[PDB]
Amino acid sequence: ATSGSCKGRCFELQEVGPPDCRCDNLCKSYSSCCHDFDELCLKTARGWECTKDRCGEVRNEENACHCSEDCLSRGDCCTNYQVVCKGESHWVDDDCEEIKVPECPAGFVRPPLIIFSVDGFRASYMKKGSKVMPNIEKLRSCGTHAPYMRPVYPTKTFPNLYTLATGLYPESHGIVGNSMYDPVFDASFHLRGREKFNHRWWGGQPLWITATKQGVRAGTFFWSVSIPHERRILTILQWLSLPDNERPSVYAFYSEQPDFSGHKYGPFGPEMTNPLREIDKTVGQLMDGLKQLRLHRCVNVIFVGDHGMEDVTCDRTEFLSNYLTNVDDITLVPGTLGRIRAKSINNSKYDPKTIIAALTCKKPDQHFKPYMKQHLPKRLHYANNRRIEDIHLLVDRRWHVARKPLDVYKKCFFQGDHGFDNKVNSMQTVFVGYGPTFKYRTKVPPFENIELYNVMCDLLGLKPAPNNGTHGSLNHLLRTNTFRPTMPDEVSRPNYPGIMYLQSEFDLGCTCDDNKLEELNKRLHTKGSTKERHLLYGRPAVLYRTSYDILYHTDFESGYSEIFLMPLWTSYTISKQAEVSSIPEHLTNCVRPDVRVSPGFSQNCLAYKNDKQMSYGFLFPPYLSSSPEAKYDAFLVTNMVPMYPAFKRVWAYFQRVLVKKYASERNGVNVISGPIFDYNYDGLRDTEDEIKQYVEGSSIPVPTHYYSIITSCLDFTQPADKCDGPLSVSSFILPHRPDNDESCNSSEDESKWVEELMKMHTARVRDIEHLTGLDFYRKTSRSYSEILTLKTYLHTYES
Ligand SMILES: *[C@@H]1O[C@H](CO)[C@@H](O[C@@H]2O[C@H](CO)[C@@H](O[C@@H]3O[C@H](CO[C@H]4O[C@H](CO)[C@@H](O)[C@H](O[C@H]5O[C@H](CO)[C@@H](O)[C@H](O)[C@@H]5O[C@H]5O[C@H](CO)[C@@H](O)[C@H](O)[C@@H]5O)[C@@H]4O)[C@@H](O)[C@H](O[C@H]4O[C@H](CO)[C@@H](O)[C@H](O)[C@@H]4O[C@H]4O[C@H](CO)[C@@H](O)[C@H](O)[C@@H]4O)[C@@H]3O)[C@H](O)[C@H]2NC(C)=O)[C@H](O)[C@H]1NC(C)=O
Ligand SMILES: O=C(c1cnc(N[C@H]2Cc3cc(Cl)cc(Cl)c3C2)nc1)N1CCC12COC2
Ligand SMILES: [Ca+2]
Ligand SMILES: [Ca+2]
Ligand SMILES: [K+]
Ligand code: NA
Ligand SMILES: [Zn+2]
Repeated sequence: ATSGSCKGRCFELQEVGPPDCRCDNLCKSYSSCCHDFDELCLKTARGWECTKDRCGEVRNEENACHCSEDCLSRGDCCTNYQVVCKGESHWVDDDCEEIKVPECPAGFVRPPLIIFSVDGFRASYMKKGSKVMPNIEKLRSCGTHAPYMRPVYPTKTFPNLYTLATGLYPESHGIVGNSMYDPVFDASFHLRGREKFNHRWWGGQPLWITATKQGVRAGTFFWSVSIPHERRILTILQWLSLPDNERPSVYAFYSEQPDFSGHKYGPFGPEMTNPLREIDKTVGQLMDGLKQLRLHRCVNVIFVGDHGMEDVTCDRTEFLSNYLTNVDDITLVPGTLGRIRAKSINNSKYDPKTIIAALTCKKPDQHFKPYMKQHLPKRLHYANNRRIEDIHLLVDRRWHVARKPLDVYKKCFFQGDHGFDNKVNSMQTVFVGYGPTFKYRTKVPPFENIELYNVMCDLLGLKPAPNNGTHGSLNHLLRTNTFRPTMPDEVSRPNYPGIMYLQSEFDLGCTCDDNKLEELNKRLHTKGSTKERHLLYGRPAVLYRTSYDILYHTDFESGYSEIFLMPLWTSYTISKQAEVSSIPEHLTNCVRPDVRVSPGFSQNCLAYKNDKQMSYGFLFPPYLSSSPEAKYDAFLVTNMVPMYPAFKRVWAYFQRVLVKKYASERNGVNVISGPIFDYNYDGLRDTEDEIKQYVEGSSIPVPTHYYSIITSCLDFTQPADKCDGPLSVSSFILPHRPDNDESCNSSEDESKWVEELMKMHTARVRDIEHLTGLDFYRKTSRSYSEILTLKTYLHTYES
């Protein structure tokens, strides 16, 4: 009913209720603007720049922007007014000067935040395009910057923007791709069209809602595509001239570039220079505009991207029609990832298992890998949403997957795309923070975009909604407004059992072929005399209610669960000088009762014998025993964990070859290893009643994954066990699978495939925390914020 008027309502902040016509920055996208929105709100006359001949003009309200004497008080000068007309310098030409305190006009309650978001802005543009982005380069060198910022998977636009807004993984906020089917709604979300505007898609609590609920006003973050960038900037600057009670504190600008051009020309196409220059000019308009309003040393500015851009061409397409015969029985969500479901829920013939097998290791250079979603690397956090299809294809960088060839030429055109694994270098994007609350001329390590919501909340004095950030992990970006987290309280205290059972009380079906001076010696070991060597950062805290025992040994310490009948964690240190040994022949099948732990709270060997699929391994490796006599400890029933034979090939190579390799490279390592149970693929520790698989005929639960946390000194001139300073960590969460179908070269020696598997399943310590309910690094000499940053670190193994 577009017969209302936008008079005095241009870019109004409260969108008004149909069937009244709209005047807000999204009205165009809903074809809902008042009849006079273009005439009143999208003025273009005379362009965007003051010229010497306009200086002091008589106000003409038709002009896009003003060069009249009254313009600063009206808040609608062209951004270069003071430069052209009052002998001022452009912001970019001014020296960098530290902003120690906010320098704001009277009536400003808090420094505003402006988020300048750029689509497709790959991390390496900051160096490669530096010659043509002076304004961006100044923000970067004068403020706080990371070398790169890691997006979420899939590295598509809307999943990443909404992660920036919420602090949530896509599985949690519900925007899991740029297209989706929700079976509960029976409804589809797409880029083109109207369903995507329905609020039921968008979960969690985005920043503008967090602000509004807590009494902080927000500019609307979404801009209709036809609103020119110059008008977006002028609109933000006009909002910043509103009266105190009406003026927002948080704003977002968005640019569709350089993504738009990158899809057409590739990430480094010669055509990409111009888009980067134009974005830089837009940054210059904002900063000049702020300087005119005396806000350039008041506002915090974030310059942030959603994802990068890779070289991708029509010819690098894999076709499912080359693998499946049944291609017409499937629906594929295609491109830089694949998602497969049945075309018809009425076809009881459709079988996921046969589709996976037809797609598994079928061609020698296959450029995609199929996964059941629960088997994807846990670091992707891409499974716990009904909108994510059970079958997933992880597509190699530089490739696409499509159903049939005709999908690719009845839809070559494009040279860039994005969407791949969020570890891929080409997908990485940018972060710069500039302002009073950010640090001065500071470089920070790369971090994940899920962390920024918390920081944006800190910048605005908001309490964040519950999210997947680790609040405090990015305190090192900030001068002020830091978040002083406290360590979580331990919920369960350990028991410390001594010797309480005789050997003959155990009827576990286990067998094992097994002085006065050093009788005392091994008593001391069982009492924890070496514990300072093997437990370097304190005992992990158990953050849930359970029954567990601390068990000391010469070579390792463990926290042994009476409920799960195995360790929650096993901690050991391997020095650079440590020697690897074999398992002696007489000890091959040795398993020994632990006289500290009751038979009723022990595993038993007969279950493993009876279970024809399931074998066992050990958490502390027998290969790394300090002495023949200490080795006996490694065969305790309390150190045993269930392992499929296929997995034991992985585990044995880790333990026998790789731990020593890491100790020699890193100058000793401390290893914490353990099981993980995540049968409902939610990324969170399972309770006992969630476990779907036990060792046959027993109560021994089968892990879904095995973790290790491998810590050393960041200054590798110091040994892991005498480190005075910051730590270095790498971790993994390996899937506990009955086959090695994930690894196409698994018929070869482990030296050819195991380490590449482990790299794909790299993890953060925080990922393991979620999955175990344990809290690590509780007793270090480091600040808690520093430890939070360490727990969020991901070792990516990119070149
Ligand atoms: C990343 O950070 C996020 C945020 O902190 C973490 O997610 C939280 O995890 C908690 C545990 O999984 C979860 O708590 C549950 O929430 C239920 C209430 O849910 C609604 O209310 C909140 C508050 O406003 C809201 O945010 C929720 O939003 C979800 O759902 C809507 C769709 O309806 C979406 O729009 C939105 O995108 C979001 O979806 C995501 O989460 C849901 C689960 O809530 C998933 O199913 C989706 O796939 C998607 O990931 C909701 O609108 C509450 O009812 C639960 O309480 C039950 O659960 C346990 C027992 O299981 C018990 O304590 C209770 O007694 C109760 O049991 C009864 O219900 C059971 C389940 O039906 C039933 O089986 C029993 O038999 C009983 O009847 C529970 O508290 C919290 O909602 C989410 N929040 C978000 C935003 O996702 C996430 O874990 C972090 N990730 C990692 C890896 O760390
Ligand atoms: O595509 C976009 C679009 C527009 N405006 C924006 N603005 C960004 C700025 C920002 C910053 C953060 Cl921190 C977080 C979020 Cl969610 C956002 C949204 N994004 C996309 N438009 C809206 C109409 C269409 C064309 O297809 C849909
Ligand atoms: Ca994008
Ligand atoms: Ca779980
Ligand atoms: K067996
Ligand atoms: Na294989
Ligand atoms: Zn794109």
